[PDB]
Amino acid sequence: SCMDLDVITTVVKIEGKLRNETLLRVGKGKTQDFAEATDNPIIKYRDRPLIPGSSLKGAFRSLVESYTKSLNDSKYYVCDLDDNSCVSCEEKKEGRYCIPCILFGFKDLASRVYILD
RNA sequence: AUUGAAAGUUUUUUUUUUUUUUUUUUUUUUUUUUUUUUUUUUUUUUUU
Repeated sequence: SCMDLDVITTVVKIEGKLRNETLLRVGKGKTQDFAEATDNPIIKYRDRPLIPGSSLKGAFRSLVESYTKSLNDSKYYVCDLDDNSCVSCEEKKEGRYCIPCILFGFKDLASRVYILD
């Protein structure tokens, strides 16, 4: 049973500073949406450039999916995002689990790892 | 001193989950640092 969000045993908070190595370009969801800058401007929170939490979550989920598929284990699988027939874990008689579904949630299950901006 | 009255429509329930504004796009193509100007003029290898 992977739906244990009702009972919270432990909570860990990771606080740090992210420093870009190369020329980091913000997602710029403001596609052809100028606010106070030239051409298409990167998104920012009150004139302060902001890395979207959704972007980091998507990149992390892609990395986790790649890792899980590289595991090549029957017990652990990844289901397509558009599929609505996927389930997080199966308690059929030892069971199957979805690591990205466990971490960042699915339609059937909410996330367990929250990522801030 | 209404036939005659005194009662809260109240408790209880998070509008929540799934989703990277993403891929592609070499600030390059052309243009001789050349061009007119004499390292020239003056001076006895020489006297008591």
